[PDB]
Amino acid sequence: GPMNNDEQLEFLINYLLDERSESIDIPKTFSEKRNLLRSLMNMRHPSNISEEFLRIQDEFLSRETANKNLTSVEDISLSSGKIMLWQGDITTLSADAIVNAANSKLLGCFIPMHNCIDNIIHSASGLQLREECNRMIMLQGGDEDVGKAKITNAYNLPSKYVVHTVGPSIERGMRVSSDDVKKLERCYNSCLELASEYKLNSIAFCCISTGVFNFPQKKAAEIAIRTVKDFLNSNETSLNHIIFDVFTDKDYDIYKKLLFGN
Ligand SMILES: Nc1ncnc2c1ncn2[C@@H]1O[C@H](COP(=O)(O)OP(=O)(O)OC[C@H]2O[C@H](NC(=O)C[C@H](N)C(=O)O)[C@H](O)[C@@H]2O)[C@@H](O)[C@H]1O
Ligand SMILES: [Zn+2]
Ligand SMILES: [Zn+2]
Ligand SMILES: [Zn+2]
Repeated sequence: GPMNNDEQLEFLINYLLDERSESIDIPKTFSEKRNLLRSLMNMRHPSNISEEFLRIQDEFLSRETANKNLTSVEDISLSSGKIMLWQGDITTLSADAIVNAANSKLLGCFIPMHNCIDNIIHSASGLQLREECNRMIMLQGGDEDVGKAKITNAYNLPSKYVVHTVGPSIERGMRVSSDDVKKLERCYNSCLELASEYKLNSIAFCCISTGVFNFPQKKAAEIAIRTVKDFLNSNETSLNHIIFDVFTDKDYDIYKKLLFGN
């Protein structure tokens, strides 16, 4: 009969355990049981899975998505021209496309429960995301360079597409080279160019390179804003709304000062 919420969750865990030959007792709460699935999903290198698993995975995750506090693009009220500014979780936002800050293998994040945007996006979207990116890397025959863009379905997310870009990474101790500036520009240009070719009306960016890859937050923002404006000045595009989705208070405050002059 109709497997309810707990019965679906408890199925999926057992599946991934039995494919790695073990079993640990199922924790008490819903919350701890939920993190075990995340953990098992994050850790699973790409390969075939049963259509039964996908179907049920999709029912479970779509439901979770539908029960969050979703935000529509037309409901963001802070805007300057086609640019909007918004603080919130990119997995709650109904844009045509969201941008993922990814790595050169484009497989997402293998640490259980890490809070990088790559893990967060793959954990809400589903295993199909890793599988689709893996088919694209295999056909390309080679890792993805910094500053390009690739597009995929968004699966159980509330958006339609995900755009994957790999930003530059700043070694601990070193200052930012003119070459690193140019590469982070190219991330923004590639993502705009791709969404333009797909004729999308809205895209949401995260603050690429500013977490694990350790780019200074203020300098990143000056670049992101100048690049987006030069692109909108210089091209025709179907884009009406380009959303800087910021996650930390400090990035909110940085972006707010530079866009809305105090
Ligand atoms: N929900 C959210 N919505 C909006 N913005 C958010 C959200 N959450 C965070 N964010 C924000 O997204 C921005 C992007 O930060 P970020 O660290 O995700 O990305 P970054 O571009 O600076 O770095 C990307 C790299 O690290 C990952 N890799 C790992 O984590 C692997 C590891 N080093 C290993 O040893 O195994 C990933 O595969 C790639 O390799 C930040 O401003 C957060 O506040
Ligand atoms: Zn509109
Ligand atoms: Zn991570
Ligand atoms: Zn193209």
